[PDB]
Amino acid sequence: AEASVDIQGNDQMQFNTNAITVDKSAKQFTVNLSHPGNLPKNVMGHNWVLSTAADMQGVVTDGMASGLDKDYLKPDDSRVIAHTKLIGSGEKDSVTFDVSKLKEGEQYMFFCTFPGHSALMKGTLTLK
Amino acid sequence: AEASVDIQGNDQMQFNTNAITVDKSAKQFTVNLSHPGNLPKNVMGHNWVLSTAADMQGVVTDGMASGLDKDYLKPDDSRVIAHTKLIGSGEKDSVTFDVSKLKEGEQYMFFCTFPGHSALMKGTLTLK
Amino acid sequence: AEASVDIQGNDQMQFNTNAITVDKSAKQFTVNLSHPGNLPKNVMGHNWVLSTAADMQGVVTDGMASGLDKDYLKPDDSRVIAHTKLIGSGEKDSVTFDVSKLKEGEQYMFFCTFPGHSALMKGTLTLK
Amino acid sequence: AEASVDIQGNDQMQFNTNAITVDKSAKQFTVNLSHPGNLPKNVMGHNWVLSTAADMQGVVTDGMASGLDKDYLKPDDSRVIAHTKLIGSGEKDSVTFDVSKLKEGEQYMFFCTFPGHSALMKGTLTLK
Ligand SMILES: [Cu+2]
Ligand SMILES: [Cu+2]
Ligand SMILES: [Cu+2]
Ligand SMILES: [Cu+2]
Repeated sequence: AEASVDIQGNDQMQFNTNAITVDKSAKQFTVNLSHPGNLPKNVMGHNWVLSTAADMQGVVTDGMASGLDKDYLKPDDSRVIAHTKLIGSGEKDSVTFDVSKLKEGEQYMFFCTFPGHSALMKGTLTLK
Repeated sequence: AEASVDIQGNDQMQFNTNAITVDKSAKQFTVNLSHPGNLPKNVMGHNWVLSTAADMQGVVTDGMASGLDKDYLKPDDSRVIAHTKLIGSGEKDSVTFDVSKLKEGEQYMFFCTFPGHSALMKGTLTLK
Repeated sequence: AEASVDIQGNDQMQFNTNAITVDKSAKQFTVNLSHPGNLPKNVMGHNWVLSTAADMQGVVTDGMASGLDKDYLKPDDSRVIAHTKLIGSGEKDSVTFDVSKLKEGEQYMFFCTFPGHSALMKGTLTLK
Repeated sequence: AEASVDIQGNDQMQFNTNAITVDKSAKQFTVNLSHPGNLPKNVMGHNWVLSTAADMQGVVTDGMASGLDKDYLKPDDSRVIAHTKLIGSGEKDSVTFDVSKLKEGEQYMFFCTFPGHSALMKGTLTLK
């Protein structure tokens, strides 16, 4: 809805989009994430994490180390621009963020930090 | 909102959905396929092919063996319940099939037959 | 090695190999599975499963529906030609099966049935 | 990579190896990429491209917007430490890099930039 988008993480380990362009005019941007399917959080949990394309591997990696308990994300990870919780099947979480925290000319990526998921579960937040 | 789905196949080789539910009640079923992106058909084509889950492997094998001149589908392959055209980026196609050609208690699956694709571009279809 | 093969399923969802060649003169064939890395089975579980290339999807679809508790393998699944248990990191398992269960010019796929992994974890098995 | 390392990208979109060990003593490294299979560059093209785990994504995203006519590689990408060209089956390319261009305690990776192959096709490389 102009300054929001709905993302679904599934039992097949996929997002439903790999591109999001956030609009200039928008003051804050929300991400509504849902997890259709039947698998719990501990085998197939998906979060939505945003960062510059250069900080991605560092966040996935520190996330990988942090554990299920840390939502598979390093607490107060300064490279994490915005993010939801790690939810299992049928659950939902949303994150709304300040747009002036993004700048034009920079490539961002969203990705899930559950182990190995970023493999297939990521996009460019097409602002790049 | 009921007996037709809109799906899309992208440039990162993913369908926007990996699972279609067909309410038995609907009598004809329609699928509108669009190719978001910029990659031409010879590079990243997307079709939407439906067979039983048992015939999928073979549709694919033979689909490959049929080159682009045949849209990566074997001519009048009896295994194909329905299918669209292989569409390059920025185009679309639609296909309507009779839902009576589906029997409860059987795994159906949609996949793209463009070489290499079936691995990510696929999902279930089920009468419900 | 002699009519037995060494393979891994690591933490990045990968097999080292994507093709096993079996000899018509090997009476039985043994596949030794080890999972290097630090992830526990619930997150990065790996089994090595064998079936024909046509039964792969149903074998995968059904095994996912089986649950961790059943190792993501539909028990008594007559479509499986051989399999290990699903192991976490630093665990091991091996399977030895009679080579007469294979027929010349039939195609064998080996894959992992852990939710999400088979698109990444699969390869070819062929009788020489 | 390695005195030389011989790698294969096939039509199943796979590299016959997910890990390189470049001997700190060997002064220039060679990687020989070949392509078993019968698929053309336009459909199943392969390049081996090396960078840091860190830059992996921006090169990937930037390689994709460059086209195969460019071999899906952004020219003068300072980040690519070395790369082959994109090749079709029945081809072999090679590349030799200066090994002082890598350091110890720096995460490196290889991947092919053909659209949607980076998720499958990738492995770490590490100075021994
Ligand atoms: Cu996930
Ligand atoms: Cu396709
Ligand atoms: Cu696995
Ligand atoms: Cu490739």
